[PDB]
Amino acid sequence: RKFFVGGNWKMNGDKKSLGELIHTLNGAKLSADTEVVCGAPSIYLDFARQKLDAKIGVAAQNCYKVPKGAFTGEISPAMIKDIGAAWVILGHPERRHVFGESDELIGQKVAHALAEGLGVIACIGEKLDEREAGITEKVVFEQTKAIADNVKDWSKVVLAYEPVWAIGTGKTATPQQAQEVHEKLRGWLKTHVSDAVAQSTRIIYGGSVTGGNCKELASQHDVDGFLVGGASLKPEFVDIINAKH
Amino acid sequence: RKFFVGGNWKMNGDKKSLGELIHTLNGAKLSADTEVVCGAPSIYLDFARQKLDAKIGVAAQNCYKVPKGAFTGEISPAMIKDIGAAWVILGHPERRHVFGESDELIGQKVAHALAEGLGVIACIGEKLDEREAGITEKVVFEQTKAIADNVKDWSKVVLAYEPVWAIGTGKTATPQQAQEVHEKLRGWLKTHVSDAVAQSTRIIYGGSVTGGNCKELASQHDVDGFLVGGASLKPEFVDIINAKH
Repeated sequence: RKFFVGGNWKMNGDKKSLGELIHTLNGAKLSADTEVVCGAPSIYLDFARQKLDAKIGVAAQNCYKVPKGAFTGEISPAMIKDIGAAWVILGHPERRHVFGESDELIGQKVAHALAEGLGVIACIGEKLDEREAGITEKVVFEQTKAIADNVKDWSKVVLAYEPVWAIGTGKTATPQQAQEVHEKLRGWLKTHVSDAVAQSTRIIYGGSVTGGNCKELASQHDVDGFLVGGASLKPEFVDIINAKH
Repeated sequence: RKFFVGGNWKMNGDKKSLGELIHTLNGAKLSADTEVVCGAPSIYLDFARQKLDAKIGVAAQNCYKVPKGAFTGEISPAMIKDIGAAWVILGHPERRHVFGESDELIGQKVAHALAEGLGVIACIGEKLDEREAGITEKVVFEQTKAIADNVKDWSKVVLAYEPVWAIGTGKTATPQQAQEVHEKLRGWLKTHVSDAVAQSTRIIYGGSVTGGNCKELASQHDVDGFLVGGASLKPEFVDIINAKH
């Protein structure tokens, strides 16, 4: 399983500062063993695909569930593919809890994006109240069931565990907390899909991953990489990419 | 009061077909007395502003309420200005009824977009079961109030009445129907805001405007233009632009 780190740039940047960040990534020594994708805001998807070295992937931060139609403010897998991006992030906790996207809806978005030929970074995660109530395993199995049910070919899906209490707060999952649910997810996938899907699907972690804590998280056996938020806007994103080296 | 034709492409297009369309608009003999804007997918806004003639406005179909942050999937007024687009469409019916945007959110996004110096095409419109219950006027005044309370400067606001029973249905309002609620809107404005605002503010109609029914609606006294959807993807858009012709 090739190490995967995506940078989720969320609602950040302008053309000046993202051209500056992209020039850093392009000219930096980045490990050939790491798959790297940047999630630009939709308004700069085209410009990021035009400026980033081809070996770096571009992902869209959200997309809708049909190719075209009367849905003011949305964009589809067809437009993302037209601009030359190869990925879409779906199910992100901000889309679930701030904008109300349900499992049903993430689910049809996953199925439509895959049928259109994109890759899907599918995000699952429990809230703090659910972890303190002890039900982390039920919540996250329910969420990857809703995804897996819509997955035909797993070669294009990367699962991203992003516990909500760790997104943007500074309160990273410890390497043992991350490890435990990542091997439970791997277990879920072996019991419910197959052993072969379980062994090759990257499960990545997200939630306050920095240059200073990444190396200990990547040493864990079932952590296949990261989906980095705030630190992907920074010079230390190169160090996170290079966490196994 | 300058006649205003907005083109809302909704979630349609790709670079080849919007490229065909934009080339027609740049070539067309468009009226000197109309202000035109095109409302392009977020993913094609930079492309649409690069390629469209400078006299034609570009509008974003949605945005959020703060300038930057941890809101995966959103774009901000700062990013839209950065690209050169001068307007945003806020509170479109599809956003309210398919995507749950309440009047409190639309009201906070209007104030933010205006604080950032963009123009806003603020949308309002009743449902058919509300028209038949005899409460159009209380609905659209409720909606307009949620916007007006968040507007410190009206020179950059265009209001768009869009009865939801008329959007993409083909069931367009008669000129008499558009005119009754637009003169009601104007009067609401002169009594709850001011005479100079009411005199000044463009109130435009959308909901199945075609080149076939546009001269009759445009001859109505308080209809200052249109926000057209499906027909703005066709050569027909040029007729609607020129519609007092």
